[PDB]
Amino acid sequence: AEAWSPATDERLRAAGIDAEDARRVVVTALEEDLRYGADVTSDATVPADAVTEAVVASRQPGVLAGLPVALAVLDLVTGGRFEVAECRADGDRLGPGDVALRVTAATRELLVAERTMLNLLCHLSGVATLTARWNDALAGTHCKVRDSRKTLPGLRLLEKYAVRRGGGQNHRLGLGDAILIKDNHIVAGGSAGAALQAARAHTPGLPCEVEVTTLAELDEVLALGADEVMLDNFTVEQCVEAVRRRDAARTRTRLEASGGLTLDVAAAYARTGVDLLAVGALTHSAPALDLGLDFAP
Amino acid sequence: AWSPATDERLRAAGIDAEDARRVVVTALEEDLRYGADVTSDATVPADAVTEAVVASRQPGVLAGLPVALAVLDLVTGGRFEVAECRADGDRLGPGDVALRVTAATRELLVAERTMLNLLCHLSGVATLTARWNDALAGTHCKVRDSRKTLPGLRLLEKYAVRRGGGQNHRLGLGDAILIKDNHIVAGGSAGAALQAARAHTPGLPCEVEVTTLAELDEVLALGADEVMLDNFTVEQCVEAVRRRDAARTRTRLEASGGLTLDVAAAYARTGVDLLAVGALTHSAPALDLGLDFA
Ligand SMILES: O=C(O)c1cccnc1
Ligand SMILES: O=C(O)c1cccnc1
Ligand SMILES: [Cl-]
Ligand SMILES: [Cl-]
Ligand SMILES: [Cl-]
Ligand SMILES: [Cl-]
Ligand SMILES: [Cl-]
Repeated sequence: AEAWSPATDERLRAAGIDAEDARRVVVTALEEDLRYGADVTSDATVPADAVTEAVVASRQPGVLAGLPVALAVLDLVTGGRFEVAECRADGDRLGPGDVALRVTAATRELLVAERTMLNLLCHLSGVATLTARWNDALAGTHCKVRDSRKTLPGLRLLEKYAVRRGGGQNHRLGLGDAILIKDNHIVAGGSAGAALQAARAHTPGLPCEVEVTTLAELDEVLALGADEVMLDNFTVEQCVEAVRRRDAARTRTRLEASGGLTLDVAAAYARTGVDLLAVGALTHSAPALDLGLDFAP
Repeated sequence: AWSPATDERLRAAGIDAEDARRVVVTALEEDLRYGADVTSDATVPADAVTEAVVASRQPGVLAGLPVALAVLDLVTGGRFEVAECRADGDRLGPGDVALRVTAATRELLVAERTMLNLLCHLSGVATLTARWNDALAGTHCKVRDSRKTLPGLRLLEKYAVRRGGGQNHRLGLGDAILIKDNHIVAGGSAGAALQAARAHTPGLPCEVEVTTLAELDEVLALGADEVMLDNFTVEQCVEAVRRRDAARTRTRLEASGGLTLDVAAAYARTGVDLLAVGALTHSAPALDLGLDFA
């Protein structure tokens, strides 16, 4: 059914969801489910007549994300013919049994939207839930957790959204909106400093970060007064040493740790005094949150 | 569009090329909508050319290699050359080289994150399916996936389930009948729903999903073609298998409902025929693979 109402767009923008990218994910998702034909089960067992109330509820505890996008799915499928009794907001915690949403619509259109709505909800909520677990291992300290570009193909802007709902911070969104000098770059550049100066000269407008793999390279970029340094696969002892040299430099470089991080060692790392943790697992190994859709009897 | 040799390698693997194009193109647009690769354009010579290796830091099953190459084909307009490759479904160990390519250095640095996000997710899915298959070894029980896939990735994820030694369930709402709890709520009774579905399209096999041992007996009485056990315990599966063997029918039993790997080997020894596991596709940890230069 084409595209959705302007009301849905205002709801998506109000949430900080890129509405154009959300349309592309939603329409793609429904095509995967409907390209083999109409819902053969529902059309045989459910009158084209019925309307039900339906409850989206969690079977386990975590953080909710994706509710405006799931309602966009339903808006598209029902052509706006639905009504909402109750909803939670993305960011809210849910225990088992809690109701994220209660809606009423045509029973057949609910059966068509269900799996698409829940796949989004369960994945985005899984990302927000894991992000919150990391952010909680960082209480007591001033450390913050960040995502990366290790997102799933097609879902980057929505996974970034879900990390924010979990209390995390986004890193850059693509290759052209920020400079991040990695190892392949420092190879061809000759040193880390040459690469840092090359990027600053070539694109002085952009934010800039350099990823280092040794304390020596860390010394180069500190001398050049790098705004931000990423410590690739440092042990907790090495981070303490990195933080000492940073504190003794003329420039206050923000330090981010990346590579070799797990939820347990997270508090040990945060304790060294690094400012940021960059965790790929937030968006590429986030277990889904178990949410389900039930019809009112 | 990519070279037609790439279309052929995809068809030879069992991958839908149209859908793989949409995934690859969409994934590239995500990384490139903000501008060219500023970092590489500042630090990497435009004429540079390099050999790169994809290798796994972890053991698992490889899947997605024909798609990763399609990404490289697109980004390079065909100007690359493969020296070595494993096949999807091969077991990798720490250090194993899945692929060795030569291409323009800047084109490898643009492609690599899209290539690896595909490779690591699909191999993650294939690796987890293989673990389920190991826990089911010594049984006639097989593992199946579901429609709990990540949006846009269904066909590629179903492919990686097959590469990991598992079976595909139906692909969408229209290719098979599956009578769920909400069809029963919206429709009185589980046996009534089964009979309605049989009436409507007699040649289509009806799988019906039950939540109690009572419901099980009622559809077993109607000679149910195939039955899905929703959230039965291991001990209720054993009872269900007994009631099925006692009933006169050759009804196939499939268990599903929160199945986790640590109880997988137990569930396989109740005598059910299939386990439908959503975790294969919605909770598969990514397999750690990297792209390293010469
Ligand atoms: O954008 C990236 O490449 C990135 C961000 C955080 C950590 N590692 C990589
Ligand atoms: O295709 C489905 O809807 C399905 C298949 C198995 C288990 N759960 C859902
Ligand atoms: Cl925000
Ligand atoms: Cl469903
Ligand atoms: Cl700077
Ligand atoms: Cl196959
Ligand atoms: Cl990268």
